[PDB]
Amino acid sequence: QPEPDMITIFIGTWNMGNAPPPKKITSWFLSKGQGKTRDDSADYIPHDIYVIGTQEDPLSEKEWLEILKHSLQEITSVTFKTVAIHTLWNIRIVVLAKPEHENRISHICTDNVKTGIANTLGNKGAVGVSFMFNGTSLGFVNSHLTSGSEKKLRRNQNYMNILRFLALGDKKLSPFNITHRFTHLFWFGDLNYRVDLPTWEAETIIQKIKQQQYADLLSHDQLLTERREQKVFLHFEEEEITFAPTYRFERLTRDKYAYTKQKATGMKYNLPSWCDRVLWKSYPLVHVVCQSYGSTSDIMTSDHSPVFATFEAGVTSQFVSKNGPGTVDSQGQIEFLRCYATLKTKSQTKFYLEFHSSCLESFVKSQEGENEEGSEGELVVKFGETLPKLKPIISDPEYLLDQHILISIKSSDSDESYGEGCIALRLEATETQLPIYTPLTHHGELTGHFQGEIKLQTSQ
Ligand SMILES: C[C@@H](c1ccccc1F)N1CCNCC1
Ligand SMILES: C[C@H](c1ccccc1F)N1CCNCC1
Repeated sequence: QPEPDMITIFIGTWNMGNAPPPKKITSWFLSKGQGKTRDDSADYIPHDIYVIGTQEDPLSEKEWLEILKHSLQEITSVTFKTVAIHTLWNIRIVVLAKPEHENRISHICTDNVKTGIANTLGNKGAVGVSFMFNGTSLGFVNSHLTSGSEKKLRRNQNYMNILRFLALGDKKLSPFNITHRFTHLFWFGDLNYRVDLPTWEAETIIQKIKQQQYADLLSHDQLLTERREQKVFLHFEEEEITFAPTYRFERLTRDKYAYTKQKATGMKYNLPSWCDRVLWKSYPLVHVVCQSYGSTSDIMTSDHSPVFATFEAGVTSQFVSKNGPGTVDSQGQIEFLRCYATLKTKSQTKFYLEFHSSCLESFVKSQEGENEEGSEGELVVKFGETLPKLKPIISDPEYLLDQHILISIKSSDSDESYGEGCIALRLEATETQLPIYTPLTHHGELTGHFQGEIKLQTSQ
Protein backbone atom coordinates (compact mmCIF):
# COMPACT_ATOMS: atom_id res chain seq x y z
CA GLN A 1 0.00 0.00 0.00
CA PRO A 2 1.85 3.17 -1.21
CA GLU A 3 2.38 6.28 0.99
CA PRO A 4 0.46 9.31 -0.20
CA ASP A 5 2.14 12.41 -1.74
CA MET A 6 -1.08 14.48 -1.23
CA ILE A 7 -3.85 14.54 1.38
CA THR A 8 -6.98 16.59 1.72
CA ILE A 9 -7.69 18.55 4.89
CA PHE A 10 -11.07 19.91 6.00
CA ILE A 11 -10.98 23.03 8.23
CA GLY A 12 -14.21 24.12 9.95
CA THR A 13 -14.78 27.15 12.15
CA TRP A 14 -18.06 27.79 13.92
CA ASN A 15 -18.98 30.19 16.71
CA MET A 16 -21.94 28.20 18.10
CA GLY A 17 -23.36 31.14 20.13
CA ASN A 18 -23.59 28.97 23.30
CA ALA A 19 -26.46 26.96 21.71
CA PRO A 20 -26.56 23.25 20.90
CA PRO A 21 -26.27 22.40 17.23
CA PRO A 22 -29.22 21.26 15.15
CA LYS A 23 -29.65 17.52 14.43
CA LYS A 24 -28.06 17.69 10.95
CA ILE A 25 -24.71 19.46 10.34
CA THR A 26 -23.53 17.38 7.36
CA SER A 27 -23.63 20.40 4.96
CA TRP A 28 -20.64 21.83 6.90
CA PHE A 29 -18.40 18.79 6.28
CA LEU A 30 -19.59 18.56 2.64
CA SER A 31 -18.59 22.20 1.91
CA LYS A 32 -22.14 23.07 0.74
CA GLY A 33 -23.85 26.47 0.93
CA GLN A 34 -22.48 29.82 -0.29
CA GLY A 35 -19.01 30.68 -1.64
CA LYS A 36 -16.49 28.29 -3.19
CA THR A 37 -18.31 24.97 -2.66
CA ARG A 38 -17.33 21.36 -3.18
CA ASP A 39 -18.57 19.41 -6.20
CA ASP A 40 -21.47 16.94 -5.48
CA SER A 41 -19.42 14.19 -7.20
CA ALA A 42 -17.00 14.28 -4.20
CA ASP A 43 -19.63 13.90 -1.46
CA TYR A 44 -18.76 10.29 -0.60
CA ILE A 45 -14.94 10.88 -0.76
CA PRO A 46 -13.66 11.33 2.82
CA HIS A 47 -11.08 13.97 3.53
CA ASP A 48 -7.93 12.56 5.13
CA ILE A 49 -8.05 14.91 8.15
CA TYR A 50 -10.98 16.97 9.58
CA VAL A 51 -10.08 19.86 11.90
CA ILE A 52 -13.06 21.40 13.68
CA GLY A 53 -12.70 24.74 15.53
CA THR A 54 -15.59 25.96 17.67
CA GLN A 55 -16.09 29.08 19.75
CA GLU A 56 -18.83 29.69 22.32
CA ASP A 57 -19.16 25.87 22.32
CA PRO A 58 -21.69 24.80 25.05
CA LEU A 59 -21.12 21.02 24.65
CA SER A 60 -18.87 18.68 26.55
CA GLU A 61 -15.98 17.17 24.56
CA LYS A 62 -17.80 13.81 24.67
CA GLU A 63 -21.07 15.33 23.36
CA TRP A 64 -19.37 17.15 20.48
CA LEU A 65 -17.12 14.20 19.51
CA GLU A 66 -20.18 11.91 19.26
CA ILE A 67 -21.97 14.46 16.98
CA LEU A 68 -18.88 14.90 14.80
CA LYS A 69 -18.09 11.18 14.44
CA HIS A 70 -21.78 10.29 13.73
CA SER A 71 -21.88 13.14 11.12
CA LEU A 72 -18.76 11.92 9.27
CA GLN A 73 -19.96 8.25 9.55
CA GLU A 74 -23.27 9.23 7.87
CA ILE A 75 -21.43 11.10 5.04
CA THR A 76 -18.63 8.65 4.35
CA SER A 77 -19.44 5.29 6.09
CA VAL A 78 -15.96 5.66 7.69
CA THR A 79 -15.44 5.62 11.46
CA PHE A 80 -12.92 8.41 12.03
CA LYS A 81 -10.30 8.20 14.75
CA THR A 82 -9.71 11.04 17.24
CA VAL A 83 -6.19 12.50 16.81
CA ALA A 84 -6.58 15.24 19.42
CA ILE A 85 -9.17 17.36 21.22
CA HIS A 86 -8.32 20.43 23.29
CA THR A 87 -10.61 22.99 24.94
CA LEU A 88 -9.90 26.37 26.59
CA TRP A 89 -13.07 27.72 28.18
CA ASN A 90 -15.57 27.51 25.28
CA ILE A 91 -12.93 27.48 22.48
CA ARG A 92 -12.29 23.99 21.15
CA ILE A 93 -10.32 22.11 18.49
CA VAL A 94 -11.02 18.52 17.37
CA VAL A 95 -8.79 16.66 14.88
CA LEU A 96 -10.18 13.49 13.28
CA ALA A 97 -8.42 11.28 10.73
CA LYS A 98 -9.15 8.26 8.55
CA PRO A 99 -8.34 5.12 10.61
CA GLU A 100 -5.86 4.09 7.79
CA HIS A 101 -3.57 7.00 9.00
CA GLU A 102 -2.99 5.33 12.45
CA ASN A 103 0.74 4.60 11.72
CA ARG A 104 1.21 7.85 9.74
CA ILE A 105 0.36 10.32 12.50
CA SER A 106 2.70 10.90 15.42
CA HIS A 107 4.19 13.62 17.67
CA ILE A 108 0.73 14.95 18.61
CA CYS A 109 0.89 18.22 20.60
CA THR A 110 -1.85 20.46 22.02
CA ASP A 111 -1.66 23.86 23.69
CA ASN A 112 -3.69 26.98 24.44
CA VAL A 113 -3.04 30.69 24.96
CA LYS A 114 -5.22 32.99 27.06
CA THR A 115 -5.19 36.54 25.69
CA GLY A 116 -5.68 39.82 27.56
CA ILE A 117 -4.96 40.89 31.20
CA ALA A 118 -7.30 41.43 34.24
CA ASN A 119 -10.73 42.63 32.71
CA THR A 120 -9.89 41.11 29.27
CA LEU A 121 -8.50 37.73 30.51
CA GLY A 122 -11.13 34.99 30.92
CA ASN A 123 -12.79 34.06 27.66
CA LYS A 124 -10.67 34.93 24.52
CA GLY A 125 -7.59 33.07 23.27
CA ALA A 126 -6.63 30.14 21.14
CA VAL A 127 -6.24 26.37 21.12
CA GLY A 128 -4.01 24.42 18.79
CA VAL A 129 -2.91 21.00 17.67
CA SER A 130 0.21 19.83 15.80
CA PHE A 131 1.43 16.49 14.58
CA MET A 132 3.59 14.84 11.97
CA PHE A 133 1.92 13.10 9.01
CA ASN A 134 4.77 10.89 7.73
CA GLY A 135 7.57 13.41 6.93
CA THR A 136 5.28 16.47 6.98
CA SER A 137 4.56 18.65 10.03
CA LEU A 138 1.03 20.11 10.34
CA GLY A 139 -0.19 22.83 12.73
CA PHE A 140 -3.69 24.03 13.44
CA VAL A 141 -4.82 27.08 15.45
CA ASN A 142 -8.39 27.93 16.43
CA SER A 143 -8.54 31.47 17.91
CA HIS A 144 -11.45 33.52 19.31
CA LEU A 145 -10.12 37.09 19.18
CA THR A 146 -11.44 40.25 20.89
CA SER A 147 -14.89 41.39 19.72
CA GLY A 148 -16.14 44.84 18.69
CA SER A 149 -15.75 46.96 15.59
CA GLU A 150 -13.43 49.51 17.30
CA LYS A 151 -10.98 46.87 18.65
CA LYS A 152 -8.98 45.86 15.55
CA LEU A 153 -5.67 46.79 17.25
CA ARG A 154 -6.62 44.50 20.20
CA ARG A 155 -7.25 41.66 17.75
CA ASN A 156 -3.83 42.28 16.19
CA GLN A 157 -2.24 42.12 19.65
CA ASN A 158 -4.17 38.92 20.43
CA TYR A 159 -2.73 37.43 17.19
CA MET A 160 0.84 38.35 18.16
CA ASN A 161 0.43 36.89 21.68
CA ILE A 162 -1.01 33.65 20.29
CA LEU A 163 1.83 33.13 17.75
CA ARG A 164 4.47 34.03 20.40
CA PHE A 165 3.17 31.81 23.19
CA LEU A 166 1.42 28.80 21.60
CA ALA A 167 3.84 25.91 22.17
CA LEU A 168 3.32 23.40 19.36
CA GLY A 169 5.60 21.39 17.14
CA ASP A 170 9.26 20.48 17.64
CA LYS A 171 10.58 22.18 20.84
CA LYS A 172 14.20 21.79 19.41
CA LEU A 173 13.16 24.57 16.94
CA SER A 174 13.80 26.94 19.84
CA PRO A 175 14.25 30.24 17.84
CA PHE A 176 11.07 29.62 15.84
CA ASN A 177 7.44 30.37 16.65
CA ILE A 178 4.47 28.46 15.20
CA THR A 179 4.70 30.57 11.99
CA HIS A 180 7.92 28.62 11.09
CA ARG A 181 7.52 25.21 12.78
CA PHE A 182 5.18 23.53 10.25
CA THR A 183 5.23 22.52 6.61
CA HIS A 184 1.58 23.65 6.65
CA LEU A 185 -0.01 25.89 9.30
CA PHE A 186 -3.76 26.57 9.27
CA TRP A 187 -5.09 29.42 11.45
CA PHE A 188 -8.86 29.85 11.73
CA GLY A 189 -11.53 30.92 14.14
CA ASP A 190 -13.83 33.76 15.10
CA LEU A 191 -11.15 36.32 14.35
CA ASN A 192 -13.83 39.00 14.89
CA TYR A 193 -12.62 41.52 12.29
CA ARG A 194 -15.49 43.66 11.03
CA VAL A 195 -16.63 45.56 7.95
CA ASP A 196 -15.57 49.13 8.78
CA LEU A 197 -18.39 51.25 7.39
CA PRO A 198 -20.53 53.79 9.25
CA THR A 199 -23.41 52.52 11.40
CA TRP A 200 -25.84 54.67 9.31
CA GLU A 201 -24.96 52.40 6.30
CA ALA A 202 -26.37 49.17 7.92
CA GLU A 203 -29.39 48.88 5.59
CA THR A 204 -27.21 49.74 2.56
CA ILE A 205 -24.84 46.91 3.58
CA ILE A 206 -27.79 44.48 3.92
CA GLN A 207 -28.98 45.52 0.41
CA LYS A 208 -25.52 44.81 -1.03
CA ILE A 209 -25.50 41.36 0.62
CA LYS A 210 -28.93 40.56 -0.89
CA GLN A 211 -27.50 41.51 -4.32
CA GLN A 212 -24.45 39.26 -3.65
CA GLN A 213 -22.29 42.36 -4.30
CA TYR A 214 -19.54 41.94 -1.72
CA ALA A 215 -16.74 44.08 -3.33
CA ASP A 216 -17.52 47.42 -1.58
CA LEU A 217 -17.90 45.47 1.71
CA LEU A 218 -14.67 43.43 1.38
CA SER A 219 -12.73 46.68 0.56
CA HIS A 220 -13.59 47.71 4.21
CA ASP A 221 -13.00 44.30 5.85
CA GLN A 222 -10.58 44.96 8.69
CA LEU A 223 -8.70 41.68 8.30
CA LEU A 224 -7.99 42.30 4.59
CA THR A 225 -6.97 45.96 5.25
CA GLU A 226 -4.82 45.13 8.28
CA ARG A 227 -3.16 42.30 6.28
CA ARG A 228 -2.49 44.69 3.33
CA GLU A 229 -0.84 47.17 5.80
CA GLN A 230 1.25 44.26 7.26
CA LYS A 231 -0.27 44.73 10.74
CA VAL A 232 -1.35 41.06 11.20
CA PHE A 233 -1.07 37.62 9.55
CA LEU A 234 2.10 38.58 7.64
CA HIS A 235 2.92 35.88 5.06
CA PHE A 236 -0.43 34.05 5.45
CA GLU A 237 -2.85 33.32 2.58
CA GLU A 238 -6.65 33.47 2.48
CA GLU A 239 -8.89 32.32 -0.36
CA GLU A 240 -11.08 34.99 -1.95
CA ILE A 241 -14.35 35.43 -0.02
CA THR A 242 -17.42 34.80 -2.21
CA PHE A 243 -19.98 34.09 0.58
CA ALA A 244 -22.13 36.53 2.57
CA PRO A 245 -20.98 37.84 5.93
CA THR A 246 -21.32 35.07 8.52
CA TYR A 247 -22.26 37.35 11.44
CA ARG A 248 -24.57 38.60 13.00
CA PHE A 249 -27.75 36.62 12.16
CA GLU A 250 -31.06 36.31 13.96
CA ARG A 251 -31.16 32.69 15.14
CA LEU A 252 -33.39 30.02 13.46
CA THR A 253 -33.37 31.78 10.05
CA ARG A 254 -30.65 33.20 7.76
CA ASP A 255 -33.10 35.79 6.38
CA LYS A 256 -32.11 38.58 8.86
CA TYR A 257 -28.95 40.28 10.02
CA ALA A 258 -29.35 41.50 13.64
CA TYR A 259 -27.04 44.54 13.70
CA THR A 260 -28.73 47.16 15.94
CA LYS A 261 -27.35 48.08 19.39
CA GLN A 262 -29.11 46.26 22.28
CA LYS A 263 -28.40 45.94 26.03
CA ALA A 264 -27.33 42.32 25.22
CA THR A 265 -24.59 43.69 22.83
CA GLY A 266 -23.30 46.28 25.34
CA MET A 267 -25.10 48.89 23.20
CA LYS A 268 -22.72 48.06 20.29
CA TYR A 269 -23.67 47.76 16.62
CA ASN A 270 -22.75 44.50 14.89
CA LEU A 271 -22.77 45.44 11.22
CA PRO A 272 -22.63 42.33 9.00
CA SER A 273 -19.07 41.04 9.01
CA TRP A 274 -16.80 38.20 7.98
CA CYS A 275 -15.83 37.26 11.55
CA ASP A 276 -15.21 33.61 10.77
CA ARG A 277 -12.11 32.91 8.70
CA VAL A 278 -9.51 30.35 7.56
CA LEU A 279 -5.96 31.36 6.65
CA TRP A 280 -2.83 29.31 6.01
CA LYS A 281 0.92 29.51 5.67
CA SER A 282 2.97 26.72 4.05
CA TYR A 283 6.71 26.53 3.50
CA PRO A 284 7.91 27.85 0.15
CA LEU A 285 7.23 25.70 -2.97
CA VAL A 286 5.14 23.12 -1.09
CA HIS A 287 1.89 22.17 -2.84
CA VAL A 288 -1.19 23.61 -1.09
CA VAL A 289 -4.41 24.43 -2.96
CA CYS A 290 -7.63 25.65 -1.43
CA GLN A 291 -10.51 23.59 -2.96
CA SER A 292 -13.42 25.18 -1.01
CA TYR A 293 -14.05 28.25 1.15
CA GLY A 294 -17.61 29.07 2.09
CA SER A 295 -20.40 29.13 4.65
CA THR A 296 -23.37 26.86 5.28
CA SER A 297 -26.93 28.11 4.72
CA ASP A 298 -28.90 25.46 6.68
CA ILE A 299 -27.29 25.56 10.21
CA MET A 300 -29.12 28.33 12.04
CA THR A 301 -28.82 27.64 15.84
CA SER A 302 -26.13 30.35 16.20
CA ASP A 303 -25.84 34.03 15.33
CA HIS A 304 -22.86 32.90 13.21
CA SER A 305 -22.93 30.57 10.22
CA PRO A 306 -20.31 27.81 10.08
CA VAL A 307 -17.40 28.33 7.69
CA PHE A 308 -15.60 25.54 5.79
CA ALA A 309 -12.34 25.43 3.90
CA THR A 310 -10.69 22.40 2.25
CA PHE A 311 -7.17 21.97 1.01
CA GLU A 312 -4.99 19.69 -1.05
CA ALA A 313 -1.68 19.56 0.76
CA GLY A 314 1.63 18.04 -0.29
CA VAL A 315 3.09 15.44 2.11
CA THR A 316 6.33 13.50 2.03
CA SER A 317 7.21 9.95 3.16
CA GLN A 318 9.18 8.97 6.31
CA PHE A 319 12.46 8.37 4.29
CA VAL A 320 15.02 5.65 5.28
CA SER A 321 18.36 5.14 3.43
CA LYS A 322 21.36 2.76 3.90
CA ASN A 323 22.98 5.81 5.67
CA GLY A 324 20.53 8.32 7.34
CA PRO A 325 18.73 8.34 9.69
CA GLY A 326 21.57 7.94 12.29
CA THR A 327 24.47 9.01 10.07
CA VAL A 328 25.21 11.53 7.23
CA ASP A 329 25.22 10.73 3.44
CA SER A 330 28.71 12.08 2.42
CA GLN A 331 27.21 12.27 -1.13
CA GLY A 332 25.00 15.28 -0.10
CA GLN A 333 25.90 18.90 0.83
CA ILE A 334 24.34 22.38 1.02
CA GLU A 335 26.63 25.38 0.41
CA PHE A 336 25.86 29.15 0.74
CA LEU A 337 27.68 31.86 -1.28
CA ARG A 338 27.47 35.75 -1.29
CA CYS A 339 25.00 35.59 1.73
CA TYR A 340 23.94 38.58 3.77
CA ALA A 341 21.22 39.50 6.24
CA THR A 342 19.63 42.98 6.21
CA LEU A 343 18.16 43.86 9.63
CA LYS A 344 15.87 46.73 10.71
CA THR A 345 17.55 46.80 14.19
CA LYS A 346 19.17 49.95 15.67
CA SER A 347 21.45 47.59 17.75
CA GLN A 348 25.19 46.93 16.95
CA THR A 349 25.93 43.42 18.49
CA LYS A 350 27.70 40.86 16.27
CA PHE A 351 25.26 38.29 14.78
CA TYR A 352 25.52 34.59 13.89
CA LEU A 353 23.17 32.21 12.04
CA GLU A 354 21.56 28.93 13.05
CA PHE A 355 20.40 26.51 10.37
CA HIS A 356 17.65 24.09 11.50
CA SER A 357 16.19 21.31 9.40
CA SER A 358 14.92 17.73 9.84
CA CYS A 359 17.42 16.91 6.98
CA LEU A 360 20.29 17.66 9.51
CA GLU A 361 21.28 15.51 12.53
CA SER A 362 21.23 18.73 14.63
CA PHE A 363 21.14 22.47 14.03
CA VAL A 364 24.30 24.22 12.79
CA LYS A 365 25.76 27.46 14.23
CA SER A 366 27.70 29.78 11.87
CA GLN A 367 30.59 32.07 12.71
CA GLU A 368 29.80 35.74 13.34
CA GLY A 369 29.03 37.88 10.29
CA GLU A 370 30.73 41.20 9.43
CA ASN A 371 28.49 44.22 10.13
CA GLU A 372 28.48 47.05 7.55
CA GLU A 373 26.34 50.24 7.46
CA GLY A 374 23.78 49.97 4.57
CA SER A 375 23.36 53.14 2.39
CA GLU A 376 19.73 53.86 3.63
CA GLY A 377 20.52 53.47 7.42
CA GLU A 378 19.90 49.65 7.78
CA LEU A 379 22.28 47.03 9.25
CA VAL A 380 23.85 44.64 6.68
CA VAL A 381 25.44 41.50 8.17
CA LYS A 382 27.80 39.90 5.61
CA PHE A 383 28.55 36.19 5.74
CA GLY A 384 30.04 36.13 2.12
CA GLU A 385 31.55 32.60 1.65
CA THR A 386 32.06 32.03 5.44
CA LEU A 387 28.86 29.92 6.14
CA PRO A 388 29.34 26.22 7.09
CA LYS A 389 28.72 23.42 4.56
CA LEU A 390 25.55 21.55 5.75
CA LYS A 391 25.62 17.73 5.70
CA PRO A 392 22.18 16.22 5.14
CA ILE A 393 21.38 12.77 6.62
CA ILE A 394 20.08 11.59 3.21
CA SER A 395 21.49 12.64 -0.22
CA ASP A 396 18.74 11.13 -2.45
CA PRO A 397 17.37 14.07 -4.50
CA GLU A 398 13.77 12.68 -4.16
CA TYR A 399 14.19 13.40 -0.43
CA LEU A 400 16.53 16.40 -0.32
CA LEU A 401 14.79 18.62 -2.93
CA ASP A 402 11.62 18.39 -0.77
CA GLN A 403 13.32 19.76 2.37
CA HIS A 404 13.61 23.23 3.89
CA ILE A 405 16.20 25.10 5.95
CA LEU A 406 14.98 27.37 8.73
CA ILE A 407 17.37 30.27 9.46
CA SER A 408 17.61 32.34 12.64
CA ILE A 409 19.95 35.30 12.96
CA LYS A 410 20.94 35.62 16.64
CA SER A 411 22.79 38.26 18.71
CA SER A 412 26.20 37.02 19.96
CA ASP A 413 25.62 39.17 23.11
CA SER A 414 22.15 37.80 24.12
CA ASP A 415 21.73 34.64 21.93
CA GLU A 416 18.26 36.12 21.10
CA SER A 417 16.83 35.66 17.60
CA TYR A 418 16.42 38.92 15.73
CA GLY A 419 14.85 37.23 12.66
CA GLU A 420 13.60 33.88 11.38
CA GLY A 421 12.95 32.68 7.83
CA CYS A 422 12.81 29.60 5.63
CA ILE A 423 14.63 28.53 2.41
CA ALA A 424 13.26 25.76 0.13
CA LEU A 425 15.67 23.18 -1.33
CA ARG A 426 13.21 22.69 -4.29
CA LEU A 427 15.85 24.16 -6.65
CA GLU A 428 15.79 24.53 -10.47
CA ALA A 429 19.22 22.78 -10.63
CA THR A 430 21.73 20.94 -8.47
CA GLU A 431 25.54 21.53 -8.41
CA THR A 432 24.62 25.09 -9.62
CA GLN A 433 24.80 28.51 -7.84
CA LEU A 434 21.21 29.80 -7.51
CA PRO A 435 19.71 32.81 -5.77
CA ILE A 436 17.95 32.25 -2.41
CA TYR A 437 15.85 34.69 -0.38
CA THR A 438 13.61 34.78 2.66
CA PRO A 439 12.10 37.62 4.60
CA LEU A 440 13.02 37.56 8.30
CA THR A 441 10.41 37.99 11.04
CA HIS A 442 10.45 38.04 14.82
CA HIS A 443 7.30 37.71 16.89
CA GLY A 444 5.64 37.46 13.40
CA GLU A 445 6.67 41.07 12.39
CA LEU A 446 9.15 41.90 9.63
CA THR A 447 12.69 42.48 10.92
CA GLY A 448 14.80 42.08 7.79
CA HIS A 449 15.77 39.79 4.92
CA PHE A 450 18.29 37.07 4.14
CA GLN A 451 19.61 36.60 0.58
CA GLY A 452 22.50 34.90 -1.12
CA GLU A 453 23.17 31.92 -3.28
CA ILE A 454 22.91 28.20 -2.65
CA LYS A 455 24.71 25.17 -4.15
CA LEU A 456 22.97 21.81 -3.52
CA GLN A 457 24.76 18.49 -4.19
CA THR A 458 22.51 15.36 -4.20
CA SER A 459 23.44 11.73 -5.03
CA GLN A 460 22.27 12.38 -8.68
C1 LIG B 1 -0.89 41.09 -1.61
C2 LIG B 1 -1.10 40.34 -0.28
C3 LIG B 1 -2.57 40.57 0.14
C4 LIG B 1 -3.60 40.22 -0.73
C5 LIG B 1 -4.93 40.43 -0.40
C6 LIG B 1 -5.23 40.98 0.83
C7 LIG B 1 -4.23 41.33 1.72
C8 LIG B 1 -2.89 41.12 1.38
F1 LIG B 1 -1.93 41.46 2.27
N1 LIG B 1 -0.76 39.10 -0.32
C9 LIG B 1 -0.73 38.53 0.98
C10 LIG B 1 -0.45 37.02 0.95
N2 LIG B 1 0.66 36.61 0.17
C11 LIG B 1 0.80 37.32 -1.04
C12 LIG B 1 0.47 38.81 -0.97
C1 LIG C 1 -4.77 7.58 17.99
C2 LIG C 1 -3.74 7.82 16.88
C3 LIG C 1 -4.43 7.72 15.50
C4 LIG C 1 -5.25 6.65 15.14
C5 LIG C 1 -5.85 6.61 13.89
C6 LIG C 1 -5.66 7.64 12.98
C7 LIG C 1 -4.87 8.72 13.35
C8 LIG C 1 -4.26 8.75 14.60
F1 LIG C 1 -3.47 9.80 14.95
N1 LIG C 1 -2.70 7.10 17.04
C9 LIG C 1 -1.52 7.68 16.52
C10 LIG C 1 -0.26 6.87 16.86
N2 LIG C 1 -0.38 5.51 16.53
C11 LIG C 1 -1.52 4.94 17.13
C12 LIG C 1 -2.80 5.71 16.77
